[PDB]
Amino acid sequence: TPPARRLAVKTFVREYDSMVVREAILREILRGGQVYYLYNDVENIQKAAERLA
DNA sequence: GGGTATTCGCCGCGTACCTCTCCTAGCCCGCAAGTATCCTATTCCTTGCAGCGGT
Repeated sequence: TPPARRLAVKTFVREYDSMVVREAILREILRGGQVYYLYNDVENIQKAAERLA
């Protein structure tokens, strides 16, 4: 049930694309919110974060 | 042509009864059963450099 203003989290299952990631992150940033970017690999998480930067 | 000889291939080789063993190889496909990497707890310790009493 509610909490009242919960909104139907939209699900998109896309093949990986740099443009899609950039567009989503910029859309969230321009909104003022925050993005979770789940990588789930501590070995290469530093490289992944550096590349996303 | 043809009468003859020579070869080649097919057909055939008893009855009755008793004991025993053994009747495809291999592939495939799905079950299912047993394994290498990722986070939050745990027990395992061994160094590096500055304070610091003390004289």
